[PDB]
Amino acid sequence: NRPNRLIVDEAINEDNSVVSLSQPKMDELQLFRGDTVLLKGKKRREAVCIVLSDDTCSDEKIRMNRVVRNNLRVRLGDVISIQPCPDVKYGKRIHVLPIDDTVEGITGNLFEVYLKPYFLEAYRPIRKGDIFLVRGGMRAVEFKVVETDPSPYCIVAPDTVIHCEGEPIKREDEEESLNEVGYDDIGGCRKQLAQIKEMVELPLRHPALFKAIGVKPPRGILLYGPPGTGKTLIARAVANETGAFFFLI
Amino acid sequence: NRPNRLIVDEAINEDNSVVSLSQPKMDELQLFRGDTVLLKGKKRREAVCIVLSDDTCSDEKIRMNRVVRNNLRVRLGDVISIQPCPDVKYGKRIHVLPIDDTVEGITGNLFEVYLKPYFLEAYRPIRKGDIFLVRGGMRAVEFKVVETDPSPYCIVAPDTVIHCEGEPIKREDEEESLNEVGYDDIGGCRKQLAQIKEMVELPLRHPALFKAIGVKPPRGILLYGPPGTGKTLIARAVANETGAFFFLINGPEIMSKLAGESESNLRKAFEEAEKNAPAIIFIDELDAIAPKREKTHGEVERRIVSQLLTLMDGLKQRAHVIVMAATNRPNSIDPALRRFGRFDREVDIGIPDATGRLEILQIHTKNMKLADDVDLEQVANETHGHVGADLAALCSEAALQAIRKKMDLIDLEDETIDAEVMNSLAVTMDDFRWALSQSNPSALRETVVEVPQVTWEDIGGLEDVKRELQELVQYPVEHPDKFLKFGMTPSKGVLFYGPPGCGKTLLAKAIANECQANFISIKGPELLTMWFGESEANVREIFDKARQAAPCVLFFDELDSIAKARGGNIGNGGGAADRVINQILTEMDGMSTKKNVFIIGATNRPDIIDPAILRPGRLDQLIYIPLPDEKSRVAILKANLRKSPVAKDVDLEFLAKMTNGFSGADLTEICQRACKLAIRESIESEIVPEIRRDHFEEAMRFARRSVSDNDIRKYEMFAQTLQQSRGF
Ligand SMILES: Nc1ncnc2c1ncn2[C@@H]1O[C@H](COP(=O)(O)OP(=O)(O)OP(O)(O)=S)[C@@H](O)[C@H]1O
Ligand SMILES: Nc1ncnc2c1ncn2[C@@H]1O[C@H](COP(=O)(O)OP(=O)(O)OP(O)(O)=S)[C@@H](O)[C@H]1O
Ligand SMILES: Nc1ncnc2c1ncn2[C@@H]1O[C@H](COP(=O)(O)OP(=O)(O)OP(O)(O)=S)[C@@H](O)[C@H]1O
Ligand SMILES: [Mg+2]
Ligand SMILES: [Mg+2]
Ligand SMILES: [Mg+2]
Repeated sequence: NRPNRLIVDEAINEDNSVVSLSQPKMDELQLFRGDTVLLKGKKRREAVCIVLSDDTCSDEKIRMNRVVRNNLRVRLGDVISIQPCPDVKYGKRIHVLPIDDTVEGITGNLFEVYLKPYFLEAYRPIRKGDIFLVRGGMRAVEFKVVETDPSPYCIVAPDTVIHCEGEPIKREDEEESLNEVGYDDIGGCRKQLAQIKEMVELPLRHPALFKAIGVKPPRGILLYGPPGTGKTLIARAVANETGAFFFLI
Repeated sequence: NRPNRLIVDEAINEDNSVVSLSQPKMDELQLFRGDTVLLKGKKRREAVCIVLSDDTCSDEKIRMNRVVRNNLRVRLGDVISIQPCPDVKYGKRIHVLPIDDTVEGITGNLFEVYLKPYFLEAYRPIRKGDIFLVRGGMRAVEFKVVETDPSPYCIVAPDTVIHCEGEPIKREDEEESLNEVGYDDIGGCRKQLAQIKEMVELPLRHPALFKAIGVKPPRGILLYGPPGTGKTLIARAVANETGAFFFLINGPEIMSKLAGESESNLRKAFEEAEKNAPAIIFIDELDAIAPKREKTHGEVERRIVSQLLTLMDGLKQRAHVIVMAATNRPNSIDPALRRFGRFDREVDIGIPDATGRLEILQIHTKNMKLADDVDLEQVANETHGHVGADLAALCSEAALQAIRKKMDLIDLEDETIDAEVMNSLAVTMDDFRWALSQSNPSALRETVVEVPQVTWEDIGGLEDVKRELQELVQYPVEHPDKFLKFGMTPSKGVLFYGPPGCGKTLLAKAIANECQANFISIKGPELLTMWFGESEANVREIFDKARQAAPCVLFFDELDSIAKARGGNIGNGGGAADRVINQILTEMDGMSTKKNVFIIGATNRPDIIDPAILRPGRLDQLIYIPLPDEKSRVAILKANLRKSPVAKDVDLEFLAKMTNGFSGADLTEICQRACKLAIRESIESEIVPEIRRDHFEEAMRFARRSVSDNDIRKYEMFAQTLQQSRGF
């Protein structure tokens, strides 16, 4: 029913917005390797991305980067709506702005160090109000386009121009700070993260269904291990990657 | 007088209202197999049911389902009035309604999922204002007919119509919520439940009679056992299945209070219990509030313990108050509590066995819908260290695994999911296998007290020792009259000695099985590792646990490891008979003969066994198990090859005559090696399912003898002269 609902989990490509699909998926949606795709999420907001042809991932799962999960306000295990738009779209002027939470203490023309070796030879799309992060200078800055030609009608092309401002925009509470810890910030514990997810995500993401079904939830998870192994990191990541109120003791 | 009063106890048919009677009962009331019967209870209310013809239940007892006990407001052990009405009665319109305590979170037409495969092909009667429960959708709903043709004049028939409402009726306080725990919610503890009933029901159900008769009631029941064994469940069930006011005291909750406020809580608890009729005080986690006063820090804790002792002592028979307590560390309880007048009755809620844990699995999966491949008996067999809590967790994890495969395949993203798809969700045997794969048994370290599964058929040969073991174990417990007639006291002990791998463990387990007696196996390394903590009380606890398990066989396996702690009788020159073995002798001497506990020792080092074991009265039946002879080898091979698809060309007696000094373990190794060669052949051929003559030839090619000729000679020497041993 409605073959357009896609299940979301963490991606494997450690880059900017490049979604990954499964073997039946690119055939069902007749999408090619280097295709420009449009992702539709909750709260009436959109994201435009590039598909990646993967086969040995699972039967039905899309892989979503944490950079663009916040652009769609969708969390792990959530359902996403997708729409292929195989039309080449070039932007003329993108009015782009940083955020004054990650740009403090850095001056000068940050574009020649961040946006130059991040745009060229990539051909990635940009939508209105997209928070994309570029790493460089031994630090990471998330970045915000605020004004451009009508959305999205933009992919990275050499005819797209850039302009320095130096006036970062304040971050509102509608979006989650990407600087916070996520599942991508833990390495070496994937089996343990898998167990934690299996125990935690279903009771929290689907509380009404779980309560109606009348089965015992695991409510006593106890993380243990040698000091400095990421226990606090794992707990805070699970707190952040779910829409659960987190009280720390 | 008045041959119409019927005594009520819990039923055996795990279904809706189907009453069960005894052999004199269907003849006395001239009622047939499939008869419609009308049950009359207290408070002027009625129930209509179907009789079940049973004979091997008891002399006079009716069996009542908990679904219809609440319809009659009658509890366990109560007297019921019955009236056969063998008239076929068909209802036209039954106005039926759910209750808004068990239907929350479920929408849609619940009749097509609940009442459809519950009515048809059953032909069960329905009365006015009957609360019947239907299980389905991984949950249970009790249900209420509120309007229909005159009562009852209704049985389940195809001409009875149904109608959806979606307006559940509120539950009044006149009836008890069936969702609460009852005796049907405990599995694996029937003997303990029987003892608890015998101790509790008479003082509570008949307080005036008990007070007038002037006899001491058991007022100090103390439940104990490993964590998660149902102690709290049992206490709450006994509270619910009797009309007793139930006041609960939580150990941590009491101890979390400020100084001087927890004492007030205990005093108020006892005062309320004394005030409110016959009552039960349940102190859950008693070790939290009452540890040993010698080992405790604060004086507030000591005041708490003293206050509890004072309240226990000030509890009079006139109060009609029964105090139950649960603790998973009974030895950490202050000894003053476990004395007479405070806590004198002790019930051990032990780890469930295979049958008991199968019953627990059924109790926890009755709401769940299982696929046809689900073998709960197999799951019970594959779970060993699990307790009731472990099994409940396993069932919950299997259900959640089933959901995980259905929440993605079917978009259950709806806020309040209906039951029209919940039934489509079924739990497969693969889900249970996955749940069992990821499960940590809590009671793995606990000692096992159960009837072992191995029979005589698993033992080849050894017919003479089988007969001797029968005479030593079965006869005293089966025919005490002969023993008292001839005046001989049965020997309480047997020592098995002989070459290794000849079936000493199997013999003890099999003689346990034939008597249907409990079996406790204590291996030598287990003793040597419990004793390294210098815990002299654990070996005493072993004999204690054997005492409540009577008739039981206490088997000490691998006594050679014990006797090799310091080398043996000489060893380093000092005696290896130390540590546990002296306490074992003391415990053997300190157990009464009239107890049905039988002690069996096994060792393959008769040279270094200390003589004090062999003294008459401790282990004086010296049974020597030799290497199997040619025919016993055939029997052993046949026993070991029962579970394997052996080809017809395999000549078992040829193998028996080609193996001379081999023990039963050696023949088992030969069979295992041949089976492994067959497995290798199958694996290679995949890139036939019958173990063949060639496989056995190849296995025999590398077959090895685990007992030397010198060892055989020395064992034969000890087989003749081991009674001497002691003395020099
Ligand atoms: N598995 C990991 N992956 C990535 N970073 C890690 C990992 N484990 C530790 N770190 C880093 O090391 C820091 C150590 O903090 P934590 O490991 O979260 O503290 P902890 O694990 O609770 O150990 P304690 O508190 O000393 S017992 C983290 O904040 C991370 O920056
Ligand atoms: N014998 C049993 N039959 C059926 N269900 C059981 C049994 N034992 C445990 N359970 C289930 O497992 C749960 C564990 O709770 P309890 O066993 O009552 O706690 P407990 O026995 O007092 O052990 P503690 O409190 O940890 S020392 C129960 O609520 C039942 O759901
Ligand atoms: N008479 C027998 N019939 C069938 N199998 C036997 C027999 N004797 C030994 N076996 C096999 O050998 C294994 C060991 O048997 P046990 O009863 O443990 O003998 P044992 O005298 O205790 O010597 P060990 O130290 O245990 S090998 C059993 O599990 C069987 O597989
Ligand atoms: Mg930490
Ligand atoms: Mg408890
Ligand atoms: Mg053995």
